[PDB]
Amino acid sequence: SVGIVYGDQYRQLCCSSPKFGDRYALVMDLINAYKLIPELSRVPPLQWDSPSRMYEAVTAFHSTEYVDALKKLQMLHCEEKELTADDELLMDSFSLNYDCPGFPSVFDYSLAAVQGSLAAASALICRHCEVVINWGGGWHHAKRSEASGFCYLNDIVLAIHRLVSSTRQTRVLYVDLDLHHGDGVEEAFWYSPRVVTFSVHHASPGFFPGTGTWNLPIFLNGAGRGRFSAFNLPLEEGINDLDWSNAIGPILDSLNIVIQPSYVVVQCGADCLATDPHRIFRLTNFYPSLSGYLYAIKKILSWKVPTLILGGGGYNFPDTARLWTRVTALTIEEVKGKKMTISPEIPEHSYFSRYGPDFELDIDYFPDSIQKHHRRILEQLRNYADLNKLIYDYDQVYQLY
Ligand SMILES: Cc1ccc(C(=O)NO)cc1NCc1ccccc1
Ligand SMILES: [K+]
Ligand SMILES: [K+]
Ligand SMILES: [Zn+2]
Repeated sequence: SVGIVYGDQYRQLCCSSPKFGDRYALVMDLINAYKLIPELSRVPPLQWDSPSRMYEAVTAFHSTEYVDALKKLQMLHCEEKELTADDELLMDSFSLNYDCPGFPSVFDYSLAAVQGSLAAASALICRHCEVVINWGGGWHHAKRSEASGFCYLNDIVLAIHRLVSSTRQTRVLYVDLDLHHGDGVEEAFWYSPRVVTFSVHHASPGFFPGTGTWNLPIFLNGAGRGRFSAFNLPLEEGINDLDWSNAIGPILDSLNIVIQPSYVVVQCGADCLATDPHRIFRLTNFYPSLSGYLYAIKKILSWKVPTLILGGGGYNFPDTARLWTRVTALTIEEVKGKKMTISPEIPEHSYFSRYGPDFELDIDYFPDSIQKHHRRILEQLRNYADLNKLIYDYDQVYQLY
């Protein structure tokens, strides 16, 4: 079974932010327009039996004072009057400003992604679904007591925490395909060997958030019993589908071989697309040159490990829907063994006119340092296996590269 998180109130809240607008409605309505909904099990977002239960769930990672401050920010933005000087200082102390401003539903919006991804984790734990999709989640930059990068609450960290705590041990592999380094998730599990994190991303001087690269400098990779358990691959601008695919393919396969995870969690932020306004990487959604995203998801799904697939960044809304619709169809095919035939032309539906002027499913695009990174990462995986007394065939993993 393949699940997907949605609901009427969930759709309203996911569409209530100034930054991401109606993106989630475009995504779900294109998936619906291509007749994929009957193939999928709807997973309802989690709701709680009291305010105390909600706080207990969110403060599994975030501090109570931060949660209090985020709730107060919503209240204040639901009244006409501006903040007092003391209220400005309070919000500033949690970085609730600049990139992460207040707006009238900021807390309900943020909490909704948590509700969706916690329900997705439970559906995997109870074996109701083999894979669950939540295009409303993936907010990987939020920290314990700090908003960052328009991420206010880290739904990813909370989902992973539910997975590892459900248990000769439970291990989670987190794979972050976003253009940006997944710093919040990496930091949350910096001391935990049972959650291995792996982010591929652009990094360069001054580019957000600044981490996930050399810090002569060296790569940090975890601490305490979590030493060697945070993996990173920073890539230069301009990379295309094939080179990005060859860059991460052998790493993914070797992480699966050595770690043998009980669950996989993928963040699939779409800001790597060639047509995203960042204009950094040159990936596509093409499906025969094969989309880097579809190559990676197909490989991860070939492992037959229960898998959570989340959204994230993506600032060209119709092209993000074009990508995530193909990811959704691919998941159905690999998991159910049931061919999905997607028309090359956008079907008529409520947002049809947003896909102009062409109305094609394909996005509108004309398509040595990596080897040193591979050597470094393979040594780190060996060190991780040594330290955690894991059994693995060094010859077979070396061949992968
Ligand atoms: C600052 C910033 C931080 C994080 C992200 C992001 O996608 N993180 O995954 C994205 C941005 N900015 C993207 C952007 C910039 C200008 C206009 C619209 C989007
Ligand atoms: K990433
Ligand atoms: K870790
Ligand atoms: Zn991003």
